[PDB]
Amino acid sequence: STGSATTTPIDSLDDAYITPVQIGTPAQTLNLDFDTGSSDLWVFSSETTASEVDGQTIYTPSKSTTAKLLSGATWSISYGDGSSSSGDVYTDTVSVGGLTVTGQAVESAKKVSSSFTEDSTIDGLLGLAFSTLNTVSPTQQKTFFDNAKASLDSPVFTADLGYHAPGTYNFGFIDTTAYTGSITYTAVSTKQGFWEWTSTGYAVGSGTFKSTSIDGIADTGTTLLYLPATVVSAYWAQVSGAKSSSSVGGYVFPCSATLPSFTFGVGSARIVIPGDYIDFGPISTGSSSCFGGIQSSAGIGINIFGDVALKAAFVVFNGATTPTLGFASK
Repeated sequence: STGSATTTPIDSLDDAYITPVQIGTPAQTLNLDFDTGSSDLWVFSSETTASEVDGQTIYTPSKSTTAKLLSGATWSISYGDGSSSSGDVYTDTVSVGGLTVTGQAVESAKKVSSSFTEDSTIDGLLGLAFSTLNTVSPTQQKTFFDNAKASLDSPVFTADLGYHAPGTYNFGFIDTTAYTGSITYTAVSTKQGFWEWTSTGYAVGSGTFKSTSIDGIADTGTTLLYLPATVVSAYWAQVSGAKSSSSVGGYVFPCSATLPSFTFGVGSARIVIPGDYIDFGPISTGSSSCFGGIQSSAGIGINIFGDVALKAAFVVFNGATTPTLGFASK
């Protein structure tokens, strides 16, 4: 089997991407944030504290003839941005782009933090990291991908995120029309539960490539590109007037600037992030200070190849017995 679904930016900045997901019988369609940096499929629901729901579409398990309470199971997650959610668990039928999993753990939120409430466009998350990170207790649950894997034509999914445009998540096949040139595959460590890999270096604009190993994670659920302070300083030094602002929370730059591109290495291959992808717009409405899309990972504890990086590539998440990651230009 295979599945193919369109993923759509939630706003004009590509702050996140939502993908429609069918849950239950009859189907209830919710727009979920597919997150290769976590491993829980959780939704706003009829059980979510009413004051914490503000415009989201909710899952109502009592209206699904295939829903079953997973008795005694609870979940609780905290994300790198400080947001969180928790609740109880149902199993139900879940379909993405025509690919159906029966008995999927659907984690129903009783509580969500303010950032979730305030984002009316995201109805929940669909985790695509390794199932070892799943938070359900006392019986850990599998991701949608892990449940689907054996039925897939090939044990893979691909992320093809758009810049200020829709893109695609495919399951079970590699669309050879969706990228240019060849796909370069690189080793993955699953030791921390992430799609963790090592970039071979970087370049800023038309500058020379610096060969240096940068360990980090491919994370579709993180907006920006978080890299070591040395790398990030080298980038922003090429933008007149750019500076790190502790009050704003990262590098800002004059909105009048033209940003240079940023290249990252994948083995001997190179992925080029155009300068425009690194512009996250005014820090507040009407400001002439703009927020940068490349930020320091110092104090995160890990480097993150988030959407800024991934949307410059066609990305293969290869879930074979020994997982790997592939990157192609597009």
